[PDB]
Amino acid sequence: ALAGTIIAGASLTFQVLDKVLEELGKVSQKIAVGIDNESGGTWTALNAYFRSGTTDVILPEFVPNTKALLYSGRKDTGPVATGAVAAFAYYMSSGNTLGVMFSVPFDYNWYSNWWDVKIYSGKRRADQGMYEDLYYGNPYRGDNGWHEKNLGYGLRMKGIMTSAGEAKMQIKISR
Repeated sequence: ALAGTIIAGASLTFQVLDKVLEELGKVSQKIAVGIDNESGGTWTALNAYFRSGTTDVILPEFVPNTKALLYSGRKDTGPVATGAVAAFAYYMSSGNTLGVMFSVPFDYNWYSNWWDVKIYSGKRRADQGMYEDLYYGNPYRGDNGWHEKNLGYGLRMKGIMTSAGEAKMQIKISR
C-alpha cells in the first residue's frame, strides 16, 4: 500500500522502509526498488520487464520534482520461492531513459549481490535488451557501502548495497 511512491529522500529512513515493504503482505520476502527523482525533470514510465512470480502494487506512471518512488514484486513459483526481481526504465525530461535494476541475493549464497545502473540516451522499453545491459553490458558488485560515478550523459548517480535480512540496494540520480 505505502509502496509505489516516496518523498524527496530527506525524510526516507530504513526503519520506516522495512515496515513499508511489509504493508504489501505478511510474507518472508521484502524487496525495495526505487529511484530518487531530484534532477528537476518529471519522469514517465513506459513498460516493466520481470520474471518474478506476479504483480502486487501499481507502477507509478509519472513522478513529481524533488520526490522518489518505490516498487515491490513476488516470487511464489517463478525464479525463486521468496523475494522479487524486475528491471524497468523511466523516460527522463531531458529525452534520456534511466534503467533501474534490482534483485534479491537471499537465494544465491554461492556468490555476492550483483548490481548495476545506466541511462540509455534516446528511448528503451523494458525488455531483455535492458536486463542484458545489466548482466552482459557491464555487471557490477556491491558488498556494503555507498558508491558514485560519472555515468556519461550530463548527470551523476550514486548506488548503495546492503547484505543480511531486512536489507536492500537503492540508486539516486541528481545534478
